[PDB]
Amino acid sequence: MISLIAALAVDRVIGMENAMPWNLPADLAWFKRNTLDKPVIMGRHTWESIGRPLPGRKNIILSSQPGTDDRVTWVKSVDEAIAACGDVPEIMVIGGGRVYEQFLPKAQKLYLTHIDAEVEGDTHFPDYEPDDWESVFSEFHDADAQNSHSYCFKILERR
Amino acid sequence: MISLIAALAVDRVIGMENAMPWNLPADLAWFKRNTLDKPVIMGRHTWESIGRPLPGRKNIILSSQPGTDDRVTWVKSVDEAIAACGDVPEIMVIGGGRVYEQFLPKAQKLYLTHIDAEVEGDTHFPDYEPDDWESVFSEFHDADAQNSHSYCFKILERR
Ligand SMILES: CN(Cc1cnc2nc(N)nc(N)c2n1)c1ccc(C(=O)N[C@@H](CCC(=O)O)C(=O)O)cc1
Ligand SMILES: CN(Cc1cnc2nc(N)nc(N)c2n1)c1ccc(C(=O)N[C@@H](CCC(=O)O)C(=O)O)cc1
Ligand SMILES: [Ca+2]
Ligand SMILES: [Cl-]
Ligand SMILES: [Cl-]
Repeated sequence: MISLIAALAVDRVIGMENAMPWNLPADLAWFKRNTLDKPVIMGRHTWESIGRPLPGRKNIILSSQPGTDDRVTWVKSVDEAIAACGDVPEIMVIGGGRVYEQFLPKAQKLYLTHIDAEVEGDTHFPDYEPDDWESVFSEFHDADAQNSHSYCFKILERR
Repeated sequence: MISLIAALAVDRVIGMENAMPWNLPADLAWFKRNTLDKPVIMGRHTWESIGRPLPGRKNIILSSQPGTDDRVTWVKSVDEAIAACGDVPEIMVIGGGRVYEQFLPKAQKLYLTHIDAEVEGDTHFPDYEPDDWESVFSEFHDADAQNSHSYCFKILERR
């Protein structure tokens, strides 16, 4: 089962290359709880933004360029990223844009962090008709001393 | 001697009601570099924002209210925060606003991070007289894959 996880600003703006203008350790904890122990698919700008392999996860990099690092699996296509994963029950695709675009039609679940931030951007999360998907979980949180902005956690299941 | 270390958005903004909306790991590695093995003074609201005691430095909390944690030294005056530091060549003030205001006139050195972020803030760094300080180091950097905004590092020494 392929799942997408993403953190979206207002209008569905996503990162392109530079780090997003927010501080949300609570989203990073939600990211780790829901990816640990699973294989992760990412694109190359995602890679470098992390800057190291995620521990306790199988790191798969889908790119046309080439394997700088030995600690991660370098794949050139959709299908080879799929296979690199094995027979697991849940595959996490963690971004960026292009990567989302390519896995979504294949995807069964959406983990989304909806953040109350107005950011300028070219890239947006692919359009998904929330009518072809069921909200299974929704929880809002207010900004605080550690979290820069309000946020919403959401789980959607492809109906 | 005493030194102040601060991050400042445009117009000298140093604090919002919630977490600052930037992600600047560069700034934290500059902060640790410059504060390691020195005593740090802070106010309470900065302590609660860090979450724990900073590693490798002596933690001083400047507060009229009494202590919640055994791992740090709590002080109720500027002169007991000094005395508690001992015989160290340089004492680090770390914020927030009112702490910097009390310590300003005693400070000999400023380690400043200028961030190109336009934010409404709560608290501001005190107004200093720029003709009274000499820049002895400047370094600019653009936003990147890990840092949300451009910034510049400066050290100023009192003329
Ligand atoms: C830039 N990047 C991509 C990233 C960031 N937040 C997202 N948030 C969501 N919800 N979804 C994504 N796909 C997402 N991806 C990062 C950067 C750091 C960490 C990381 O350091 N995560 C630690 C948890 C935090 C910490 O160790 O400092 C983890 O083990 O997963 C993860 C992703
Ligand atoms: C809210 N806070 C106050 C803070 C933040 N940025 C600053 N930036 C500067 N230049 N000056 C300050 N006084 C400043 N103060 C923080 C929060 C986290 C850390 C912190 O975790 N720092 C690690 C470095 C980062 C990593 O190891 O997570 C450390 O050893 O100093 C320090 C200060
Ligand atoms: Ca100079
Ligand atoms: Cl990417
Ligand atoms: Cl404070």
